Amino acid sequence: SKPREWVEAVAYVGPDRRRFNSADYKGPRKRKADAS
Ligand SMILES: Nc1nc2c(ncn2[C@@H]2O[C@@H]3COP(=O)(O)O[C@H]4[C@@H](O)[C@H](n5cnc6c(=O)[nH]c(N)nc65)O[C@@H]4COP(=O)(O)O[C@H]3[C@H]2O)c(=O)[nH]1
Ligand SMILES: Nc1nc2c(ncn2[C@@H]2O[C@@H]3COP(=O)(O)O[C@H]4[C@@H](O)[C@H](n5cnc6c(=O)[nH]c(N)nc65)O[C@@H]4COP(=O)(O)O[C@H]3[C@H]2O)c(=O)[nH]1
Repeated sequence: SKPREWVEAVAYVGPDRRRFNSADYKGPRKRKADAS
């Protein structure tokens, strides 16, 4: 009805669309969390 998993951004408001993670990803990266 109302669980955790909540991200609040100015243009996006709602739960995180991320649930998959490929360390063998072949293509352009654009996620802030991909920074060391
Ligand atoms: N198709 C696709 N594009 C990807 C993916 N990962 C990153 N991107 C792209 O990278 C951009 C990073 O925007 P940001 O302002 O640095 O930072 C992001 C981020 O901080 C936040 N944000 C919005 N939606 C999400 C979300 O579902 N998850 C997370 N973790 N942050 C989000 O709002 C900012 C603006 O997001 P956008 O305008 O959507 O812009 C996103 C999006 O176009 C992915 O897996 N698939
Ligand atoms: N490290 C990294 N991996 C990336 C990036 N863009 C795509 N991927 C990978 O490619 C898959 C396909 O993304 P999609 O078809 O754009 O579809 C994405 C996208 O539409 C959405 N999404 C997630 N986070 C964001 C975000 O921050 N912004 C936007 N606009 N969409 C997001 O969630 C969907 C999840 O797709 P999946 O097939 O489960 O998993 C994602 C993810 O494993 C990226 O910038 N960095």
